[PDB]
Amino acid sequence: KVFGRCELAAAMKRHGLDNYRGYSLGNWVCAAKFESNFNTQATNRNTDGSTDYGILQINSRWWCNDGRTPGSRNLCNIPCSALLSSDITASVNCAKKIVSDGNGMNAWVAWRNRCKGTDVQAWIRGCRL
Ligand SMILES: CC(=O)N[C@@H]1[C@@H](O)[C@H](O[C@@H]2O[C@H](CO)[C@@H](O[C@@H]3O[C@H](CO)[C@@H](O[C@@H]4O[C@H](CO)[C@@H](O)[C@H](O)[C@H]4NC(C)=O)[C@H](O)[C@H]3NC(C)=O)[C@H](O)[C@H]2NC(C)=O)[C@@H](CO)O[C@H]1O
Repeated sequence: KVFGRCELAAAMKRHGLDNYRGYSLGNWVCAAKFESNFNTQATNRNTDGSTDYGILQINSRWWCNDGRTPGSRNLCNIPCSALLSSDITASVNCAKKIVSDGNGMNAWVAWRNRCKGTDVQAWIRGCRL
C-alpha cells in the first residue's frame, strides 16, 4: 500500500506516535516519506547482507528476522515480512522500540539528513487530526 500524506499521519497518530519520545508527528511522516516514499512494500539491501523493510525501512541486522542475515538480532520479535503489511501496526510497534534504544530518530538515516532540523510541521499541514 502507498499511503497518502494525511492518511499516514492519522494512522500514525492513532497508533500513538505523535510526540512519542518527544518526536512530533511531522517527524514520523517526514521519515516515512524519505525512507520509503510512503510505500509499505519498500525493501532495500545493505552492503553487509542485511535488508531494510517497509514504510520505515527497519533493518534486519537488528530488528527483525528474514532468515538470511547471519548472526543478526531480532529485537522486535517478528519476521521482517510482517513489516511490509498494509496495516502499519507491526512497523509502528517496532519503531517505538528503535527510537527508545538510545539514538532517538538518528536510527533513521533519511530522517537525520533530510528531516532533522527542518520545519517538520509542514508534513501535517491541512490534515484533519
Ligand atoms: C546502506 C545503509 O546505510 N543502509 C541503511 C541502514 O543501515 C539503516 O538501518 C540502520 O542501521 C544502523 C546501523 O546498523 C542501525 O544503528 C545501530 O542501531 C543499534 C540498535 O539500536 C545501535 O546500538 C545501540 O547503540 C546504543 C548507543 O550506542 C546502545 O546504548 C544500545 O545498547 C545499542 N543497542 C544494541 C541492541 O546493542 C547502534 O549504535 C547503531 N549503529 C550505528 C552505526 O549507528 C539502525 O538501528 C538502523 N535503523 C533502522 C530504522 O533499522 C536503514 C534504516 O533507515 O536505512 C538504510 O538505508
